Amino acid sequence: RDFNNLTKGLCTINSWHIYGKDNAVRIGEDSDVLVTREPYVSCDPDECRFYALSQGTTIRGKHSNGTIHDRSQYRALISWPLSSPPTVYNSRVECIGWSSTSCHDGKTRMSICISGPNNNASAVIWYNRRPVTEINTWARNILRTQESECVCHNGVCPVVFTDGSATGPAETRIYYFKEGKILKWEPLAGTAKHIEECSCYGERAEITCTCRDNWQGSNRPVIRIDPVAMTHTSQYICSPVLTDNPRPNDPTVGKCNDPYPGNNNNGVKGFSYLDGVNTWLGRTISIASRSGYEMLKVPNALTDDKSKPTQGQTIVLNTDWSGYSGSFMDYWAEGECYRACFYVELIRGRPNEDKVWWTSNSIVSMCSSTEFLGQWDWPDGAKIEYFL
Amino acid sequence: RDFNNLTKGLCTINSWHIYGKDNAVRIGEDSDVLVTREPYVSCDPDECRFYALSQGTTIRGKHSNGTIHDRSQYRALISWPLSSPPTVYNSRVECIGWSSTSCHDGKTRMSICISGPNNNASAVIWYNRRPVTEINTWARNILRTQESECVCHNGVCPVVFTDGSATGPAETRIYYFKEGKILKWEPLAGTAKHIEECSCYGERAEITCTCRDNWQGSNRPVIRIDPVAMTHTSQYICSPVLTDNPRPNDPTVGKCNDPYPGNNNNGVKGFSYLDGVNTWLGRTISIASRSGYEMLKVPNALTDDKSKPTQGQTIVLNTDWSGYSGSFMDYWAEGECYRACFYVELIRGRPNEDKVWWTSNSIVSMCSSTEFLGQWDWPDGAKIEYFL
Amino acid sequence: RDFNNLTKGLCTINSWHIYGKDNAVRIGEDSDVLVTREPYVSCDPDECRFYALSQGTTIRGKHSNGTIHDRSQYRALISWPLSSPPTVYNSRVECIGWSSTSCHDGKTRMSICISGPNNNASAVIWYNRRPVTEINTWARNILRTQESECVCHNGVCPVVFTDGSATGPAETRIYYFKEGKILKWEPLAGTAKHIEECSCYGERAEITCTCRDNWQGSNRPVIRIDPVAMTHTSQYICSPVLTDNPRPNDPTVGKCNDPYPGNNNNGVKGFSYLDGVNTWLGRTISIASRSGYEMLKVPNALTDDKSKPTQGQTIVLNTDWSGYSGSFMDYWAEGECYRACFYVELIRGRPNEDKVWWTSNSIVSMCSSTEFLGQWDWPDGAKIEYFL
Amino acid sequence: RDFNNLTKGLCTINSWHIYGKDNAVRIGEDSDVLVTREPYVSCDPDECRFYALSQGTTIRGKHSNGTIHDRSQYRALISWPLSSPPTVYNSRVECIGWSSTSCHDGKTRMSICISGPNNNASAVIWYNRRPVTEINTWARNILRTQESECVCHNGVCPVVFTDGSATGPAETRIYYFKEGKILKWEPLAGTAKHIEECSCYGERAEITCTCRDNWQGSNRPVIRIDPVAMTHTSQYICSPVLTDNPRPNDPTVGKCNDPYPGNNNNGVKGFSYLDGVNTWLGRTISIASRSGYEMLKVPNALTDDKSKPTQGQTIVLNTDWSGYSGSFMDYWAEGECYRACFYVELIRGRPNEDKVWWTSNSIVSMCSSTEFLGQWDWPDGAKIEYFL
Ligand SMILES: *[C@@H]1O[C@H](CO)[C@@H](O[C@@H]2O[C@H](CO)[C@@H](O[C@@H]3O[C@H](CO[C@H]4O[C@H](CO)[C@@H](O)[C@H](O)[C@@H]4O)[C@@H](O)[C@H](O[C@H]4O[C@H](CO)[C@@H](O)[C@H](O)[C@@H]4O[C@H]4O[C@H](CO)[C@@H](O)[C@H](O)[C@@H]4O[C@H]4O[C@H](CO)[C@@H](O)[C@H](O)[C@@H]4O)[C@@H]3O)[C@H](O)[C@H]2NC(C)=O)[C@H](O)[C@H]1NC(C)=O
Ligand SMILES: *[C@@H]1O[C@H](CO)[C@@H](O[C@@H]2O[C@H](CO)[C@@H](O[C@@H]3O[C@H](CO[C@H]4O[C@H](CO)[C@@H](O)[C@H](O)[C@@H]4O)[C@@H](O)[C@H](O[C@H]4O[C@H](CO)[C@@H](O)[C@H](O)[C@@H]4O[C@H]4O[C@H](CO)[C@@H](O)[C@H](O)[C@@H]4O[C@H]4O[C@H](CO)[C@@H](O)[C@H](O)[C@@H]4O)[C@@H]3O)[C@H](O)[C@H]2NC(C)=O)[C@H](O)[C@H]1NC(C)=O
Ligand SMILES: *[C@@H]1O[C@H](CO)[C@@H](O[C@@H]2O[C@H](CO)[C@@H](O[C@@H]3O[C@H](CO[C@H]4O[C@H](CO)[C@@H](O)[C@H](O)[C@@H]4O)[C@@H](O)[C@H](O[C@H]4O[C@H](CO)[C@@H](O)[C@H](O)[C@@H]4O[C@H]4O[C@H](CO)[C@@H](O)[C@H](O)[C@@H]4O[C@H]4O[C@H](CO)[C@@H](O)[C@H](O)[C@@H]4O)[C@@H]3O)[C@H](O)[C@H]2NC(C)=O)[C@H](O)[C@H]1NC(C)=O
Ligand SMILES: *[C@@H]1O[C@H](CO)[C@@H](O[C@@H]2O[C@H](CO)[C@@H](O[C@@H]3O[C@H](CO[C@H]4O[C@H](CO)[C@@H](O)[C@H](O)[C@@H]4O)[C@@H](O)[C@H](O[C@H]4O[C@H](CO)[C@@H](O)[C@H](O)[C@@H]4O[C@H]4O[C@H](CO)[C@@H](O)[C@H](O)[C@@H]4O[C@H]4O[C@H](CO)[C@@H](O)[C@H](O)[C@@H]4O)[C@@H]3O)[C@H](O)[C@H]2NC(C)=O)[C@H](O)[C@H]1NC(C)=O
Ligand SMILES: *[C@@H]1O[C@H](CO)[C@@H](O)[C@H](O)[C@H]1NC(C)=O
Ligand SMILES: *[C@@H]1O[C@H](CO)[C@@H](O)[C@H](O)[C@H]1NC(C)=O
Ligand SMILES: *[C@@H]1O[C@H](CO)[C@@H](O)[C@H](O)[C@H]1NC(C)=O
Ligand SMILES: *[C@@H]1O[C@H](CO)[C@@H](O)[C@H](O)[C@H]1NC(C)=O
Ligand SMILES: *[C@@H]1O[C@H](CO)[C@@H](O)[C@H](O)[C@H]1NC(C)=O
Ligand SMILES: *[C@@H]1O[C@H](CO)[C@@H](O)[C@H](O)[C@H]1NC(C)=O
Ligand SMILES: *[C@@H]1O[C@H](CO)[C@@H](O)[C@H](O)[C@H]1NC(C)=O
Ligand SMILES: *[C@@H]1O[C@H](CO)[C@@H](O)[C@H](O)[C@H]1NC(C)=O
Ligand SMILES: [Ca+2]
Ligand SMILES: [Ca+2]
Ligand SMILES: [Ca+2]
Ligand SMILES: [Ca+2]
Repeated sequence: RDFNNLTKGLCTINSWHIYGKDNAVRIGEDSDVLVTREPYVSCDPDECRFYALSQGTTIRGKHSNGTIHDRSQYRALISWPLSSPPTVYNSRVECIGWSSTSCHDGKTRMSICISGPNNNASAVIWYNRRPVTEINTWARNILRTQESECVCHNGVCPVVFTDGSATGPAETRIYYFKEGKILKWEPLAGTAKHIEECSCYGERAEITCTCRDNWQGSNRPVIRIDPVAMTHTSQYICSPVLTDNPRPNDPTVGKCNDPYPGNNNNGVKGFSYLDGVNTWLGRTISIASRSGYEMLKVPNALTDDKSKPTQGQTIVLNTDWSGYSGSFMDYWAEGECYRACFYVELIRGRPNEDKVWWTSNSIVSMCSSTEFLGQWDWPDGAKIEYFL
Repeated sequence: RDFNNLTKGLCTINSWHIYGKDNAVRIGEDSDVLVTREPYVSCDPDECRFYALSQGTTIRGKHSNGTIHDRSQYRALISWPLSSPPTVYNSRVECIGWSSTSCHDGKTRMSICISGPNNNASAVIWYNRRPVTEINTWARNILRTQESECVCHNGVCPVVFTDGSATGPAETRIYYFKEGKILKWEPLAGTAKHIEECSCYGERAEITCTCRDNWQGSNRPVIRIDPVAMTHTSQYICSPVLTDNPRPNDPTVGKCNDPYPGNNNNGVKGFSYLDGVNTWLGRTISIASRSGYEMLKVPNALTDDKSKPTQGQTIVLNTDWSGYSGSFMDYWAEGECYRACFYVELIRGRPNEDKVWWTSNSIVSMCSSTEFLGQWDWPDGAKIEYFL
Repeated sequence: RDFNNLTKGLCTINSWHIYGKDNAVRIGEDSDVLVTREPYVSCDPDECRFYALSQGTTIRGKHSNGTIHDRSQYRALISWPLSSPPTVYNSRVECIGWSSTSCHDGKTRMSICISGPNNNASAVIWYNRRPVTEINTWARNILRTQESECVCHNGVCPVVFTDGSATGPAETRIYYFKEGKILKWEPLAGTAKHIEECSCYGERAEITCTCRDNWQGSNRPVIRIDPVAMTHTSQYICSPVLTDNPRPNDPTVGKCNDPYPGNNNNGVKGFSYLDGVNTWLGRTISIASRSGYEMLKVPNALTDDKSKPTQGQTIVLNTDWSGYSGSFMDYWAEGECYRACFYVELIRGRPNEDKVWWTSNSIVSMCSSTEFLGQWDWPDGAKIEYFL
Repeated sequence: RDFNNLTKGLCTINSWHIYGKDNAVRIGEDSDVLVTREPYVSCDPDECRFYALSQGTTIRGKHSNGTIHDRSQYRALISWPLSSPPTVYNSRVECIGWSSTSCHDGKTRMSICISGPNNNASAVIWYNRRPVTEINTWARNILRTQESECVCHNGVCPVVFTDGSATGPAETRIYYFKEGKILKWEPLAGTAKHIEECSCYGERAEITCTCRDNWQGSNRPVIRIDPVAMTHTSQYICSPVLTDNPRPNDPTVGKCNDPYPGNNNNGVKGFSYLDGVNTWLGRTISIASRSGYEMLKVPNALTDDKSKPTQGQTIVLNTDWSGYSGSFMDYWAEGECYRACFYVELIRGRPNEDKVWWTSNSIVSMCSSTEFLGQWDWPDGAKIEYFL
């Protein structure tokens, strides 16, 4: 009821615990579950919810055939209660569109959806369930944004957007909203070469986004934002623990201000918590495919170009499929520090499990513990063969 | 919590953005979705909802066979959350009946449903979820009303009703309600020859309804209402951009106070925002069939009998089916002016897609932007062949 | 928030309008609708709801075979929103049992359910969602009650119960509860010979119940209750318009203090509003079967043993099935007088439509209008053949 | 809104009445009902709810094959409204895990779920819908807890946990939480030899848990807790009415401080209300199988090693299956004493009804009456043959 302010620092991440899990495609085999992809989690002052881009069909309906494709008039951003499946009957539509981001500012929620053809797309910014601002395509080639939650600090919420090429120079802007209205915007600055899909968090009045260079880097771009001054910088993560996918095998020395060459024109959405000795990177286990997921503690990963892992945790075993991951935190929990959390998307169907005609996913989420807890692995758990 | 007053004027409509979309018949192929028709949208001070006349069946049930017919004992007015499908489990029944209108007055909602045989029909007016007033048929031939939201101004809400012939002179009355009770009623005055289905909005303490002459005019009737004085007038739209369907091809000169001859005994429910230079008309693209939908900016359309389009926007392409459209606005949004919005009904099944035995629809809604946004088209999206 | 008091008299019933309708068995053919019977309606200060005794199955499930039988461990009293079908997902269970009654007292709701074997049954009285009092069988032969709403007056709510024979003398008691606790109880007094299923209402601090003599009368018993004094009397309705079913054809002269002979050992639950010149009786049209339903205005029906109809209204045509009916009113509506209302149960399945193995129903409800409205008939509307 | 305090004593249990019943597997044959097991009931200050460990599937889906197994990544603790079935659409997830307990403290709810492999498991304690404390396995062999509600007294809520062998010495600890944080913990003391599954209640500021010795006793262990002093003791029940299953036939003399030999390495979760002359024990009727359930009044059962039944009540007949039972009470009901209540789990599927591939259950619950009520039996009621 007054605007939230990033007042705390992160607690110390010594291991991760299960927070939420869906079992969406399992239950989906016999329930009216919606086909989704590009999920994320976001919290209000009184509840946290699971979010995704709907495809406008149930998994078992006939229109599910074809949902490998990313953009269409039948997609929407829906939220549903924590750890329940996206069900036709329990979801709330936030806005109509095929790219999105959302964050609550302490007083109410801002949601952003984008739709259009590839060359004549637009964003409309919803604040308190109503449309307030609308932005049009600047470079006329798939205007897109984060695909996970943004963060606010005393009313100002910055969002990162890219319009242009995913295979060479694009035009990225950082927009600063306050109550749904534009306060200012900046073109990208700093040394990062291409930005796609920022996964962001804040603490001690500073905002950190770990994004994806789709053009040429197996190491990830980092944008750091001042929300009072409204300025930013960008860099790449220095460490040789490369975290994008597909990617080359890990080196001995890394790169802070240039892409690491290896794979070109591809990638995945990912994240990291960067906090000096307390730094944890997440990544796929496969260097070739979106298979498995681990978390790795790599001290000073951002600055030390020779930093190697100190500790780890396996979240999905390499035989199972993962997909996109991103960061969130509940800024309204009691306690002295912010607890780090993340989700991982578990994609099922095409392109890897080609004997079905659909593509859907479930979610697993995790948050930090200061204890050293034992680990388990958290796979989707459906058997594709039941859908035949 | 005190009665709402039309205090503002319209913002400037420079283009339209997606507000809501259902994907109802797509999801309906495998979910418990109700068969509807004659939809509309209406807002409360804290939420906006989607509304329709139910048929009392799921699309995929066996009783769906036969729902081409308009009037029966199994129909009802239902509202459900914005952009969700009308589902057996998520809908709220407002009243029992086969014609309806509804509007919130700032303190609570008035809903009106009509039922009966053709010659012995009646309306009962619900205020705050309870029945308060009841009106009986005056001309004993299908007593009907708006099929979209009415509007109030400091407690008084006028509703337009026609009883009689749809193929020659009928008796139309304007009723003025305050808290569900009748304050006054008037027979139709002015030059309009036949009234059916008013689509209404208000601004600066004046109410505008664009209706359908089913008898003999391809140009539309307009009733303008003073809610303080409780009086009205009627006229036709002057412009040669004819907006009813079926209709003759557009002329060079139009008619302000007489019907334009061409098609007789037929039509569709439609709307317009009439605001001097800021005027936009909506219509089907086909002059013969309810196929496609466009919006056209036609300065001074109401008064200038030679007015031609200045700008446009395509909402449904001509290969797809549309059907009824109507106007709404959220009178309780923050900001200096009222934002114009509309819905379009996308009818599927009989009479055009004769290989199925049912008739249902979905909704698409749009609201104004002052920006010049790019366009996309918004078709229903189901494949009839999956229902065979 | 203080106890409700019957302060008003009835308005003048000049005709009846639709209030609610279910279309339950229609929608039930393809939705998860529960098998019910013995329905009724009851209102709170802020909403009115539909109520019934569940069978513990969906209409289309396999356990529906056998639901002709009245008493079992799988039945429960459920309420759901007005004019929606009893759905597995939208119903609220009030208490577990095979006979019930319920009424709100201004502060909260009292619900009573009975279960057991035929000879060792018991009632438990729930007040504010919790169990408070429990009564055991006195005559050890199906302890039963109203099967519709009771009524309260400044906290005291009387309920009528019969334990014993349905084919000769039973023991009927009137119990007076206040906050779920027993204040007093009385054995039946007056001239009525057998009581089953009271359908009750109140006005001007007096309570009227019209019940069913299952032993030997085609004319109905009437109990009148003083809730301040906590006393009652009973009589039969004087008029020759016999309203039970099965029944003999109507006579010329009737009986005030004795049963009218004709049919023995059978009947149906029914009701009447008894208010001098303003008196309306409801009944089946068939004298042999539960088919059709009409309402008949019969001045002074209670006292004049020669009273004949003055006006009428048909609610279900004789070709369709009806079943039980009962009275309710919304005691918390605005206005000077109480509006009379009623429901009728539309039974489908065994014993009359023997080609299916289940028995279920839907509801139609109606309330008074002072206007003279036109009529329509309101049948269930399912086609049994779709269930084969 | 201030912490609850166990201020009252128990009322006198003279017989038991139905409180809630599910009919879950009956309705499950044609509805989207979840596969559960290990149920229990727990109340808040304004409502009571039904709780269970989900399997992540609908009964009728294909992933139900295999749900005989107890631990996996697809299980979760869900609550749903009283006497409704656990439905995919109506359940709320409390936490992710395969062992659990929960209790409300007057201000909000604490929930505890455990997951992991058998040797590297962990608990995370949720308070007010958020994760607060996390405990790791101490003996590295299935860290488990109560499987029913815990109880609080002025903010402090003790929970009992066992880590280790279920077939010889394990390490049991009593933990005392206040607002989700650990205040203190104790290893087991007293004479009980092995603890599994405590079923607990409190009155007059003292907490009583009746548990299961899985190692070697047909008589049950009892832990009594002081929540102000935070200390406990343990004993076995003295009476020869043995209440575990499988068990030997009842003796003449019993044992207070040693296990009664007979069956080794097996058992079931059960409970008792121990209150001097007012003492009631519940048990399976079969000494060999989980079939039937009765309640038996056995004065001073805890202290008198020769105590025999005085009165009884049959809850499930011996031909039907039962399974786990446990205690609850609504500490926020009006009145002078606490009313005793219990649930019984009715297991259907494998291992006893081997012609299906799944294992699920329904619930029946009962609470005390001071009246002497008649009895009925409350079986699950599904027919397995409909699932073939
Ligand atoms: C009970 O529960 C507890 C809690 O979970 C369990 O304890 C945990 O066990 C985990 C598994 O062993 C363990 O995680 C590992 O931690 C290593 C840290 O160890 C180093 O430091 C510590 C302290 O100094 C020393 O003890 C240790 O000797 C080491 O010095 C990480 O190094 C591990 O990650 C690496 O291995 C895994 C496979 O094990 C890889 O998938 C991962 O990517 C890492 O290795 C690749 O990348 C590095 C960095 O570039 C390369 O050096 C390496 O060669 C690999 O490179 C190839 O592979 C990658 C990916 O395939 C590819 O990109 C690249 O090109 C190459 O092909 C691992 O994270 C936890 O730390 C530990 N937790 C605690 C608190 O103890 C316990 O075991 C459980 N079990 C039981 C039975 O009780
Ligand atoms: C990216 O996004 C942007 C935003 O959408 C796109 O820009 C928009 O593009 C639209 C499509 O071209 C455009 O809409 C048209 O606007 C015309 C206005 O133009 C006139 O004025 C402007 C300014 O003076 C001039 O630039 C221009 O030269 C003109 O002078 C409208 O006239 C258009 O509508 C008419 O055409 C369509 C088909 O294009 C018809 O369906 C429509 O009904 C109109 O034509 C019929 O009716 C008129 C009036 O009676 C007749 O004159 C005409 O002959 C037609 O009559 C027949 O057809 C009807 C219906 O079938 C029938 O009843 C009758 O009997 C006859 O049979 C059209 O609306 C937007 O204005 C423009 N927006 C902006 C801000 O720029 C951009 O293109 C996108 N694309 C890309 C690739 O980036
Ligand atoms: C438009 O809408 C309006 C509003 O609905 C319609 O107007 C209404 O029309 C109704 C149908 O005609 C009408 O209802 C009838 O009212 C009669 C009252 O009439 C008497 O008084 C008035 C005023 O004095 C006079 O005008 C009139 O001439 C009469 O004197 C009732 O008598 C009618 O009920 C009886 O008839 C029906 C069939 O019509 C029976 O089912 C019913 O049970 C009644 O008859 C049986 O019972 C009586 C009493 O014992 C016996 O006398 C009689 O012989 C029958 O007995 C047999 O049948 C029963 C049941 O089967 C059985 O038990 C027994 O043993 C015997 O076998 C009827 O109710 C409304 O009053 C009228 N409303 C108004 C405000 O005008 C209008 O028509 C609509 N239509 C159009 C086309 O516009
Ligand atoms: C209407 O409703 C009312 C209310 O329900 C009904 O009234 C109730 O009826 C119940 C059934 O008869 C009755 O319950 C029984 O109560 C006995 C208490 O009786 C003793 O005390 C009273 C007062 O002094 C005397 O009247 C009476 O004569 C006795 O002295 C219990 O003893 C009964 O339980 C035992 O029997 C059942 C079968 O009936 C067993 O299943 C149960 O486990 C008990 O017996 C076993 O265990 C004991 C203890 O060790 C052994 O002594 C015994 O030999 C059995 O041992 C074998 O079996 C067990 C389990 O199989 C196994 O472990 C062991 O190894 C051995 O193999 C029973 O509980 C209610 O008390 C009564 N209520 C009231 C208020 O009256 C009325 O009937 C209804 N019906 C009608 C038609 O109106
Ligand atoms: C955030 O900071 C502003 C001052 O910068 C203050 O007014 C506001 O109330 C703060 N947030 C909260 C929750 O107090
Ligand atoms: C999906 O669609 C393609 C063509 O659009 C068709 O070949 C394929 O068989 C479809 N899948 C199914 C299961 O029908
Ligand atoms: C509408 O106008 C009346 C006076 O005409 C005023 O009392 C009322 O409060 C106004 N509405 C609002 C929301 O203030
Ligand atoms: C619809 O009903 C008609 C007759 O009422 C019948 O010919 C037709 O086949 C029905 N449709 C279906 C799919 O049964
Ligand atoms: C009902 O009557 C009592 C006095 O008899 C009064 O206290 C109570 O408040 C009355 N009900 C209402 C709603 O005022
Ligand atoms: C209902 O049950 C009876 C025997 O209990 C059986 O004959 C009948 O066929 C059943 N109905 C159906 C449709 O199975
Ligand atoms: C419980 O006891 C404490 C004092 O021991 C008191 O503060 C608290 O308010 C009590 N609970 C209630 C509901 O009053
Ligand atoms: C369950 O799974 C086993 C093997 O995992 C298989 O033999 C069995 O037939 C399955 N049950 C069904 C009904 O498919
Ligand atoms: Ca890349
Ligand atoms: Ca026309
Ligand atoms: Ca009778
Ligand atoms: Ca044992």
